[PDB]
Amino acid sequence: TLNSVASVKDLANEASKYEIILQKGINQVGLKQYTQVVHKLDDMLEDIQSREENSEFHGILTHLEQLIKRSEAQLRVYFISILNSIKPFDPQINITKKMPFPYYEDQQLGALSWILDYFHGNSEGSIIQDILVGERSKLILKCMAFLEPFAKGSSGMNSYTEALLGFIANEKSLVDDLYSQYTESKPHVLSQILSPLISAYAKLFGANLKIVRFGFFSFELVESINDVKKSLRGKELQNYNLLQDCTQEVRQVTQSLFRDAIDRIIKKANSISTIPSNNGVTEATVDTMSRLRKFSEYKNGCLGAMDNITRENWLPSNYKEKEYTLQNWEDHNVLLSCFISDCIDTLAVNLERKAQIALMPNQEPDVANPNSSKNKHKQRIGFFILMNLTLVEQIVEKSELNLMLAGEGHSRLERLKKRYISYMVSDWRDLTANLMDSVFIDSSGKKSKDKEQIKEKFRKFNEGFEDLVSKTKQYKLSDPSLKVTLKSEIISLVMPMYERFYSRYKDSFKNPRKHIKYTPDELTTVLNQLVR
Repeated sequence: TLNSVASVKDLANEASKYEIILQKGINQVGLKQYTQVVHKLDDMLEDIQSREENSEFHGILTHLEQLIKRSEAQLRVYFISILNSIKPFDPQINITKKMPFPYYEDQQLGALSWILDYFHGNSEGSIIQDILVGERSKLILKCMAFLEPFAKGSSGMNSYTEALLGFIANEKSLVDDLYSQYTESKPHVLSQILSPLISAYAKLFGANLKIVRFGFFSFELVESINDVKKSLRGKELQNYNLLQDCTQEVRQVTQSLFRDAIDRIIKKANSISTIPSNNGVTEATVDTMSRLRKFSEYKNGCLGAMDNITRENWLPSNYKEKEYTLQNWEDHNVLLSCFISDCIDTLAVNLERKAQIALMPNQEPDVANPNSSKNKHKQRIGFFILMNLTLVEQIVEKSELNLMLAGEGHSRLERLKKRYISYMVSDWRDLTANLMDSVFIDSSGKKSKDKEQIKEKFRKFNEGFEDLVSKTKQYKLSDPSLKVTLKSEIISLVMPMYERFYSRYKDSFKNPRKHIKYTPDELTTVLNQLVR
């Protein structure tokens, strides 16, 4: 009753009665009642120590001290037992079955909290906290152990991540459930439990990031680290430095993924020094589109990758403007479209460069220039590039690429095609220019009556016309829209001029039919047969 004035004999008797109660065990006594009895002993011990130094006094002091020690050890056993009521399990099952992870019942949470408070109340806060942390991190590590082995969208890194997100979320609920709302050590406790899990994640993450020797997997890894980082937002964490390192590293890889595609095209387009005799689709083109085709299957990744990765991050050091068809540069859609368009531009120009070197080994290539007089093979080179761009457009039209190029992209591709359509029409422009010049040079005084000089003008045109008709037959386009355009442009250039030329000089002869090989209608027939 009143410890300060009670005899050691009476206090001893009281302590003996408390030991009998405690001897029954926590469940029989009731947890709160049990800690209450230990408090009585603790307070009794304190009250009598604040008494003669004899064996009687020393005896009760030791008895109280040891009985308290044994009882508290039982509290720890009980604490650890409740924590281990949840056994390790394979998370993949819960995920597949769409069931929540196991969680302590409310009454168990109550008991856990009561014991934490008991020990925080008795200068053993760090001790019981280390036990809590130790038991939880061991359990979770065993669960994640089931996914560790197995770690598009087929990788085991996905599940491992999803599992980790559930554990991070559930440990947060646990700590919030176990302590008072503003308890200072909450973030620390959660950190100590989650950090080991993080280290384990970051290591496995580095493994895949190293196993990079196909490559688009990086997009799924970026998604992984992002999900983990956002789940850890607003949370104290000693390992956060690891995630950051992982982030900055995976970003180097995804960014290089784009720069690499460009360099890959430049290398492939220049690998084979010669051009196909039929001037058809090359493996560089086949490869380049398959690659872009795969890029388009990861719309989300590519777009996300567009954050802080300018156009100069994937283009060659001193790229040349004239070699591109580029005429908000912030959002990911415009940026990604530019990349695809830049890739197709690179393919076309590099195939052109190689073609020029192949047909004119000694000349410096002058690409993207339909008016190059130095380029004596524009018709063939134009055809060659268009045959490849034909496959390029087909693969765009049948994939996500079509939607990604929406607007700007398609217009750039049209600009690309017109350049090479222009290459094919260029030789015809020379023909008509030559004819026009011959007329001008001969029309400054009176109207010519020089029959010989006039026939010569028709003769030279006939030779130029026939030579071009012959060569044009060597290039057969497959795409109907390209053929229609080529047909329109050649006829539009040649016929109006020839009709005027023929009309201007036909009456220089008594019977034109005898000195002029083609009437406009005859010329028209030749051209129509050529264009068909």
